Amino acid sequence: YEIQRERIELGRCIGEGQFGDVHQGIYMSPALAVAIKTCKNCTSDSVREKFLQEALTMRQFDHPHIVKLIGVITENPVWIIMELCTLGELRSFLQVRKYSLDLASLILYAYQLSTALAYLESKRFVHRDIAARNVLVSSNDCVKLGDFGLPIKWMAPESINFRRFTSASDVWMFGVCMWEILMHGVKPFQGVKNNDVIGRIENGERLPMPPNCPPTLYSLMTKCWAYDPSRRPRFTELKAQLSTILEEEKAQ
Ligand SMILES: Cc1ccc(-n2nc(C(C)(C)C)cc2NC(=O)Nc2ccc(-c3cccnc3)cc2)cc1
Repeated sequence: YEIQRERIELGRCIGEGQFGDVHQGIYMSPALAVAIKTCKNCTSDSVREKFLQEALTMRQFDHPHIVKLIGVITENPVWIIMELCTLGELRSFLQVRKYSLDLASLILYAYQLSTALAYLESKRFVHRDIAARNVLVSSNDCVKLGDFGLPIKWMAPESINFRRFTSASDVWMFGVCMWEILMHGVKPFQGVKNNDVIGRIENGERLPMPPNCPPTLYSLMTKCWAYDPSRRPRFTELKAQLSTILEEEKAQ
């Protein structure tokens, strides 16, 4: 896990994080383009602990659609080395590339995320924050699930009401994330108060069917939004049905 500083060449700043700047760079073991998370106040054991907790958590996972931890440099200045997702945040990608993106690409992103989530569920790991803002774009045909973070408008009723986060609450959030992708990065319940969401969910109200979303895909989203968590499908079901929906779109 520990990387020698020499094997890392530091490039341009690609944005800011909670503890410091995020830079892009290259790592040689062949030759990989990487993301480098820095930490300004990591001389403080307290700040170093919180900063390096990200590496501790990410180490256990290995999936093609989950952001990969390359390693860590624990000597000061402490850095976290991540796999680089060059096309950045999914929300901006979808907004910018809206008229360059076909339905088949949007379903591909939803499918790839369901495979990432089926893997997390296979490990008995609950993400707790599934939203398009936590997805990065590696390439035009490739998205990765991460965690860069209350998101009431994405949350299952039991998470709102009782702070209950389970595999079933993850499925609810995934349905909202799927709606965001097909809405090209448009946020759910726009111009609606976080207190007005709770009331609408209880009454039976759900996010409307996105324009040009196949009705089969929308039927899948509504299954994720079953009020009763025990009636929600699991990610193995979602992965299989998204695969079928993807082939129906690829075979026009
Ligand atoms: C406390 C804590 C916080 C986050 C995580 N955490 N957990 C995950 C899952 C495996 C559950 C999806 C991913 C991350 N971190 C992350 O996604 N980090 C990350 C940050 C930046 C980039 C990045 C930024 C810009 C360009 N390329 C990559 C990639 C991954 C674990 C613990």
